[PDB]
Amino acid sequence: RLGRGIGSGLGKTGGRGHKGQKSRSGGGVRRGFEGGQMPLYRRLPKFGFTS
RNA sequence: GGUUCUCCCCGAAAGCUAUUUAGGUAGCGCCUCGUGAAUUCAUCUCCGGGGGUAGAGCACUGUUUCGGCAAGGGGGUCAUC
Ligand SMILES: [Mg+2]
Ligand SMILES: [Mg+2]
Ligand SMILES: [Mg+2]
Ligand SMILES: [Mg+2]
Ligand SMILES: [Mg+2]
Ligand SMILES: [Mg+2]
Repeated sequence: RLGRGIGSGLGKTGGRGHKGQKSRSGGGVRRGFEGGQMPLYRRLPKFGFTS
């Protein structure tokens, strides 16, 4: 139970650190986000087909 | 901007790379927990190594002063077929 006092060890930040995306309500990047670059599953080419 | 009870153990980073990126983020580095593994790792002594820095030097690349020797160049006087 985060954010329930000093003694709990997870107070005043809820384990989210300081003012990042993870600290915002509903914040955080989508799956595969590489900081702005096209992710590895897009740098590499498609191959094959499903039989 | 704010995030509410307690105790115990360990304990960071503000770096690299990349980004319509530079008060954001991802991977790695660093932290924690768990599971494995070797006289694995660290320090010292001895031994075996590649350096080319500090310093020094002026053969080389350049730079710099003085002296000697001295072509050559410039100026003047004659002559300038
Ligand atoms: Mg804490
Ligand atoms: Mg805050
Ligand atoms: Mg954060
Ligand atoms: Mg401690
Ligand atoms: Mg910003
Ligand atoms: Mg030196």
